[PDB]
Amino acid sequence: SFSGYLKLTDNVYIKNADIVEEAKKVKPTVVVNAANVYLKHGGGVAGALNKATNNAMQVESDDYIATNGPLKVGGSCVLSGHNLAKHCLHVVGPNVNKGEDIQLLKSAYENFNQHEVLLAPLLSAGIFGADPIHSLRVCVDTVRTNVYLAVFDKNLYDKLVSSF
Ligand SMILES: CC(C)[C@H](CO)Nc1ncnc2[nH]ccc12
Repeated sequence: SFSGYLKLTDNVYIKNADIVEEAKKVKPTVVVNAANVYLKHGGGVAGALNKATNNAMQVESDDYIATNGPLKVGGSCVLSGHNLAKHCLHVVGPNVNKGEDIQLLKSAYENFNQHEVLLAPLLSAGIFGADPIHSLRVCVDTVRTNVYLAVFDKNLYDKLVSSF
């Protein structure tokens, strides 16, 4: 079902696309959200995915937090994918702008190994403040399952590919 991706490794693929638009087109088994520990989906990938669900992702997430408490940085939970995917894997990468340990980025990507194929963004990059070139390297060196990476910014996509 994935189309137009550039192969980077045996198991990692990349495309210049909004992950929301790719999810609407493909309806993958799993879409990854770039979540925070409170599952407050305000902006970046999380705010865009939640808006595409008409806020249903946020209502589900608030019930999850009321029952279970916050996630750990480096942790994840599986919730519904609503109209975008069968499931959403909410993964918390460290937020560099909040001073979180960047070594937790490898722990964050290890969550992907529980799923055979995923549509995903680069964890900890974008509004989370980490270097996206570093995030792509940790992804390729950590994830063993099949990952389709969507990168919205064209200038960044070209830099990620040309420096790989
Ligand atoms: C995470 C970051 C490197 C990347 C830079 O374009 N942001 C995104 N990538 C893919 N789909 C997106 N929708 C909303 C944001 C967003």
